[PDB]
Amino acid sequence: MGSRSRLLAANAAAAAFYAQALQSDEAAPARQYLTERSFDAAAARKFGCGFAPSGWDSLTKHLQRKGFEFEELEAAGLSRQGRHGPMDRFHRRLLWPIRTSAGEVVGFGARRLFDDDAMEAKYVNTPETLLYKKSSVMFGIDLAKRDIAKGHQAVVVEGYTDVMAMHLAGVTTAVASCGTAFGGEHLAMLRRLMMDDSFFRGELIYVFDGDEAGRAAALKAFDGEQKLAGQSFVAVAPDGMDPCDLRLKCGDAALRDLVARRTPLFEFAIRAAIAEMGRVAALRRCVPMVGQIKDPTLRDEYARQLAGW
Repeated sequence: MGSRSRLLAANAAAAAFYAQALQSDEAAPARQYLTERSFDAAAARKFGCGFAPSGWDSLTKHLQRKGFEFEELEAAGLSRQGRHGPMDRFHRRLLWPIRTSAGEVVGFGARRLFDDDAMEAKYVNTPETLLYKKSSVMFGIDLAKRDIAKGHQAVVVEGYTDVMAMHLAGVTTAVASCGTAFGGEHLAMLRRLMMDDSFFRGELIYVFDGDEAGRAAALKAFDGEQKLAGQSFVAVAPDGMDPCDLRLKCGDAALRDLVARRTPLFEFAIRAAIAEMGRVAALRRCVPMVGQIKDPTLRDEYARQLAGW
């Protein structure tokens, strides 16, 4: 009663309820969002997409009629106390269920659809619960679990739709940061999956959108390496575009090629720091970045091109 397995059962029931609600008449703008960026009904079914209806307590009453207590639904991050009693967390938004590697639903990502939504924020998430941990949660990990372990390769994208675009394109190793900064506990989980017996072989591919944030995300690499920046790589789409948009304009094959055309994470972060730039401030900014490389042989390789670049 209020146990881990019970909280999981509520989320699975909520995922079913929300998935069904996507076919309602009021969920047409949610279906529009998906079809407008080329995700068909079968794709929406694969990732478990749903719609949080306009009834303020419609999930809560639905789960309450199946025997779930309000105390359990608050613990699961599904319901919360309103003025008139128990009410839903999510309201009039396109939902993606966020699943563990096994495939157990632990929370939801909720995107804004209507201009009269009281919540101004573009994306909204499940709060910190027993099951949901912002720092370790990853969208797409259930579907990619097998192919990253077999292929020894993980592709990290930013958004929910970027993962969907990647998996439909054939890049089934794609996963997302999931409503927060990526680093620390996802790397541990991804490293752990790509490990052969005893030693680390695989590689990690970050795919940033064409933006100033591309470099401003890449500088985080040097802030704690965790011996994975040597095996980390960077791909960047034609300026302005993210993976979801790239698949719309240039098709599924263009995304597979994007992942193939990857630069090492150090090389990218350094050469980008040199590119957008003088020589006084340059050699000040770049020599700490190279010095923080813990491997001596790999440090010497990049240390050569500081004179060149």
